[PDB]
Amino acid sequence: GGTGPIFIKEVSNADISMGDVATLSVTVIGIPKPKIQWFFNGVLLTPSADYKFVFDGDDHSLIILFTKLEDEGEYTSMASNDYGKTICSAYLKINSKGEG
Repeated sequence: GGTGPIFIKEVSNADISMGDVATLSVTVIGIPKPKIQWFFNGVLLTPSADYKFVFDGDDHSLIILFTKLEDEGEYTSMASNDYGKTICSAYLKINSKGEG
């Protein structure tokens, strides 16, 4: 009676103006309830002042509080439980201005 995680809503690509808040969202189900983790260009993200991990029911979001140009890239959500793991990926583009 246990099931590996299923993404009901996979992460979507996003375009965000530098300095604004960016949020990436998935909807996930599984038994046991799946743990959700996030990666940026292949590296697992850990707790930080720069982003928040939030959940509501089955919905999970990664919130990037004040986007920098360097936040542009490929983000991967991973759902994990005792019976499996699943990953979905999207690209966050940061529309920046400046010198350099």
